[PDB]
Amino acid sequence: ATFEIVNRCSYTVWAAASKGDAALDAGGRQLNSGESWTINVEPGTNGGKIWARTDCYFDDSGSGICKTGDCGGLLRCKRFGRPPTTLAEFSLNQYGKDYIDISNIKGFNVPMNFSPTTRGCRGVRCAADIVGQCPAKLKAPGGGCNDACTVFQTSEYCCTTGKCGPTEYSRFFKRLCPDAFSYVLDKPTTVTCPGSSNYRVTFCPTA
Repeated sequence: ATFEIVNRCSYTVWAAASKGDAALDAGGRQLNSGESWTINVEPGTNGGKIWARTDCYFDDSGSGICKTGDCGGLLRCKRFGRPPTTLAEFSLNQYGKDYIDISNIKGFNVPMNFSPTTRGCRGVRCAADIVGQCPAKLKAPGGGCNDACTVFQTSEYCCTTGKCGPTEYSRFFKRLCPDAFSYVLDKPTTVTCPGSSNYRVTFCPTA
């Protein structure tokens, strides 16, 4: 499957793509404002994610740091990134269909749109100014808006036992972005797409 990753933000981002225990394609790349990077994701990838990283430095070997979304200091991510990270999430070719969503369960850093480029389903978007409106207690000094699990580490926010409800913090994310997951047991906003669809992830879609 092809994923065209497009940075419409006015600032550089370092895109990242991983399924948690391995990179997808090269795993990451710099995207200046306006640039597009198309990756190939293997059919059947389950639990893949794409995100943006901000305020990064990398040396000639590809090792460094990012203020949001850092994946063990690598340009080419092999693992998931450090919150806060807006997440484009996907599982492909699961019994004939693909499944996509956007999630704020690990916080928000950069607005995004995640849409098919082929026929048969809708896209999803979380493009409100979550960082600007973030509750004071969730603001990440390094940048972005943390989720409550990251900040407070309680069973209620982290849904540790598989039982939890919405919270004042989850409702903030859900108010700003109804079409993204706001906590683990949120009413699902996952879209079913034809199996083997192709996609575009756009950072800062309204920019």
